[PDB]
Amino acid sequence: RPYQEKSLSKMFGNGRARSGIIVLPCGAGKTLVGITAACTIKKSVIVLCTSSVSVMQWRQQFLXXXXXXXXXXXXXXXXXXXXXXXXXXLVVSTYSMVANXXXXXXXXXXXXXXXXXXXWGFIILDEVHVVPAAMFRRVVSTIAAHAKLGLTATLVREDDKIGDLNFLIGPKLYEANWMELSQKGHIANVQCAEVWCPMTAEFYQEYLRETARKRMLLYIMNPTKFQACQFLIQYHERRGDKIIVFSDNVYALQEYALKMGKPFIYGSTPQQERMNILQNFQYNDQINTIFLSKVGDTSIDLPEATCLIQISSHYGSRRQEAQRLGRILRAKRRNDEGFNAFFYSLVSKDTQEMYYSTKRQAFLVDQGYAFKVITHLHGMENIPNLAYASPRERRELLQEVLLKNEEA
DNA sequence: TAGCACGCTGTGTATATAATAGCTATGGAACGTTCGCCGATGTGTGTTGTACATACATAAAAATATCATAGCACAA
Repeated sequence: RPYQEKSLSKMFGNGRARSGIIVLPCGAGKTLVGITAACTIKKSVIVLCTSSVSVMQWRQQFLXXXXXXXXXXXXXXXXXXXXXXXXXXLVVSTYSMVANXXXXXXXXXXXXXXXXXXXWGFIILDEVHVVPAAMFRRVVSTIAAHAKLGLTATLVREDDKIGDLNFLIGPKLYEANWMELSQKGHIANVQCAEVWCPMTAEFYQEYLRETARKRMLLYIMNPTKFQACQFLIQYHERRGDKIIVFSDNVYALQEYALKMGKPFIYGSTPQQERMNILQNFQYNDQINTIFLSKVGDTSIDLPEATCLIQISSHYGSRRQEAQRLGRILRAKRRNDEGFNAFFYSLVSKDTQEMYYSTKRQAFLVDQGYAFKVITHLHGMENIPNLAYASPRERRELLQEVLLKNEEA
């Protein structure tokens, strides 16, 4: 990819003594850039990752290059260990395993052999936006190499600590514009859209009488959000496109999941059921609407479903939802003549959550994506299958929300 | 006059020779029937001691957000 050689030209310029951060999309090949840099340096390279799936991907890249089984390419994890050799090495480690404090499973010595014997020379950190934390400062404080590299896709955080990475690892060298990359490769056009649904009177006065995170249980459970949600679901099913529903709250995800009758993936869920739901979403055309929480978004991103719906949200964590949204957008690439990606933000008027979703839309403006407002698409008035459209169901839902407030 | 005893009559017995008719024991082959003592040495289990792989509540980490309290500032 041209931008990858545009990033490698900086390494080809000076050669020795260099450190910086390279911003590349998730769908791009930053791991290939790490492989090329590993071929240019030829030394013990350590790749800092947070999940085993990324370790398996880096191992697959090592297989795409050459060798992995002979005593040279090592693997560090809490399950097994593998030997290494000087002058050339490729190993992937976990942040929580290298960090620690005093808990030990007779494996911290195996890491202190890679760090004690001084077999290093190249540092690779996956997702640098997570570095602003004490454990990563300890990791950097326990390592020292000749060349450092930071592979990440985003860096927008409101912790005011992203600027420290300019001296902890190095200043950002190349930031690729996702619009020009969309022109190089169709990574699904980004259509940002907020749905403005009216707010009922009872949920408005009860919403004002509530506060903190409890008023979210009155912002999400609005009947017009169920009507507009069903209208968007039936609309996308009529267009023949799969639907992914995001929710920062597990309770709302279970409510919409059970009321819509679709599979759901949330916390404390068996992994076999998660894999079954994933296979049903990949193969079965009857399941075109999945309800995914943060566990289903951080662990895996699927290239299907051009329809992304956002209902639940948390205060301040708008940039993280923009990063996950960006992961689902960049995950969809196949060079199509159309390829229209639709992001809907179900927001209710006069609520305290839309005013942060606007900050998320500001993050979506900083990336160059297109944003437009949507009050209501004509067609919901012709859907007799809408729930909570009658005053009876609205009063019953009001009583259910009041009971939910009495439980919390 | 009938059993008993005596004399008389018929039969089997052994033998060569042939005629030349049916009658039959024999060995083989095939189908249907009830039935199937103390000492020394060596094995033989079963609950269970030992043991391994996956589940699951814990520990912890890590990542973060929001009310309360002290101090400083402002008002009835």
